[PDB]
Parts: sequence; C-alpha cells; structure tokens
Amino acid sequence: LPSGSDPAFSQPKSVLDAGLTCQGASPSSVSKPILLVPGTGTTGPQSFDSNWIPLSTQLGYTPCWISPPPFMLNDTQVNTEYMVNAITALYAGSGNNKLPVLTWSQGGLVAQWGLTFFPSIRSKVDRLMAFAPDYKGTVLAGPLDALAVSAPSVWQQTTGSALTTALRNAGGLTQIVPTTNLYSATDEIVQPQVSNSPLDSSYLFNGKNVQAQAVCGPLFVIDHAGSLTSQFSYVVGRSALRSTTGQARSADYGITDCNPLPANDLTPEQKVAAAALLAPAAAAIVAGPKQNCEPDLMPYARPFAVGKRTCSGIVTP
Ligand SMILES: *[C@@H]1O[C@H](CO)[C@@H](O[C@@H]2O[C@H](CO)[C@@H](O)[C@H](O)[C@H]2NC(C)=O)[C@H](O)[C@H]1NC(C)=O
Repeated sequence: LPSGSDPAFSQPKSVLDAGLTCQGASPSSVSKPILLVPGTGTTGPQSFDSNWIPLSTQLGYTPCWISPPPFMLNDTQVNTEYMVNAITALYAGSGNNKLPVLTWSQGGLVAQWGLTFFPSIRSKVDRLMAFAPDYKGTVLAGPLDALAVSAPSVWQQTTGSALTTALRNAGGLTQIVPTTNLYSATDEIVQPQVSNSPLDSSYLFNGKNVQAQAVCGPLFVIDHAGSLTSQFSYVVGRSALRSTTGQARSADYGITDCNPLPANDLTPEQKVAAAALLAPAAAAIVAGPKQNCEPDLMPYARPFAVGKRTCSGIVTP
C-alpha cells in the first residue's frame, strides 16, 4: 500500500474548510464527531438530513459532513481533499480521538481513495461504514460516457476507468481500517452487485461485506437510496458503529430486521424526504457539468494506471 508523506492539496485550506460543517458545533471543538460523505449529485444535507444526521444524533454523535462543489460532480480526487482535510480537523477538534466515517455511493470511493493515498489519516479514522459504495465503479455509466453526458466524477466512477484502476493497483480493494459495506443486488445505479462475492463493486477484502439478499433472501428488494435509508440498513449501521471489532456483527441482525421501508426511528417528515432521496440527485446530474473524457489522474496516482487513457492522453508515471 502507498506509504510516506501525504500528497499536496490542489485547493487552498480556506476553501476546503468552507466545505465542512457540523451540527451545532464548530469543527475545532466537537464532541464524538462522525463524518458523513455524500453521494453523487448531492450536498451533505441532501444526502443525510432525512436519515443519518438525525439517526447518528440519537446514537450520541455530533454529525459533520462535507459538501464538495458542485454536488460531488467534480473530480473525485478533489472531493477526497475535502475529506482528508475534514478528518485532520475533526481528529484534533475532538481531542485527538479517532472518528468514524459513514458514506453513501461515491462517498465510499472517496473514503477508500483517501485512505489509500493519504497515509496520515489512516490512524485518525476509527472505522468506515459504507452504504452502496462503488469501489469498482458501475457499468451503468458506460453509455452516458459514450453519449458525452457524464460529469467528471461519473467518468471516474465507470468500471474500468483510470481512477478505479489506480485504486485497485495501489492495493485499495482491501480494507485499510475496519470497514462494513452494505449493498443490494437490486441496486439500479451501481452494478454488478449480484454475486455476493469479490466480483461485486461494493466488496472489499477482509471487510464485513453485507449484501442485503444474502441475509434477507432473493425477494428482498432495496434500491440505491434504500441501501442508505432502510430499517435493515439502520440495524447493520448501528451494529457497525457500536461494535468492539469496528465491523458489523452477524449476531446483531437477522430475518426480523429485513424491512425495506425507511428506518423506524425517523419522523413522518423525515420518512417522506428519505423516500424521495434520489430526486435532487437526478436533477443535479442533469443540470451539472458534462465532458467527453475522464479527468487526468494526479501525479501521485499515475504510476498505478499506466496505459490507461484520460483527457490529456495515455497515462505514464
Ligand atoms: C474541479 O477539479 C479540477 C481538476 O482536479 C480542479 O482544477 C485544478 O485545480 C488546481 C488548483 O487550482 C490546478 O492546479 C489544476 O491545474 C486544475 N486542473 C484542471 C484540469 O483545470 C478544480 O479546481 C475543481 N473545481 C472545484 C470547484 O472543486
């Protein structure tokens, strides 16, 4: 795995700091923070205020989130700078204590990219709880790329991209901190996810990989948004956050938790917002930036994707 010093940031610190917010606290002084990393086409609040912001609060954490502009549609490598900066800030701001990271969709890819290429945060992240992470990207973005209607981060999240290749070759498909991955075979955004094996996009070696259908059966259906908001997802997430091993425990969930509806502890208002979670994301992607090539890899990642093609040309170290 990459070692040594962290690569330099491309964005100024004041800009990176501006993308971090905590509920009822400044990042410089916060009690038991949990860092939430949003999905493609959303801001932190859009991804989590109908679900894990109120739910993590009820578990004793102070939710904090990053909102890389515009709506996580830009270069995933830059989105990661927001996360690395945030971990550095929240670790110090909480009395030099490790903190958990909880993610949805692209957020999981951002977290794993950060842990792989920025060594300094490895001892600052307590555990990772990723919902519907696309570590190997998704094959469904292929046609959008070919139609030239894909945002920078959509190109990068396409299976076979230079970015996903670099992650794999650097050793990023094995967990770095205790990780739990919750995903669904019926995900309509991230595929392939149907094998319940290392071939799935959400799978990490040595991680606690939980495909919903492996527990609840082939007739259990939860979509991309439901992977984050369902009652089943809540039970697994709570297990991961409370676990002494840093990963969700099988003894903590079962058949009776196979409920696809939004988490029981959410208020009626929060449940309505959670049900329509994907609406703002769909709108942001259609209105957002689009290009006809994958963004170039930063210097620190180039040696791990030699031979791939990005906007500027063929990747060389
Ligand atoms: C979106 O991502 C691009 C590419 O990472 C960022 O552009 C780079 O910014 C740094 C710092 O200004 C420059 O050194 C690079 O030359 C830029 N690269 C390109 C390809 O232009 C850009 O800053 C990001 N935008 C936002 C809003 O985060």
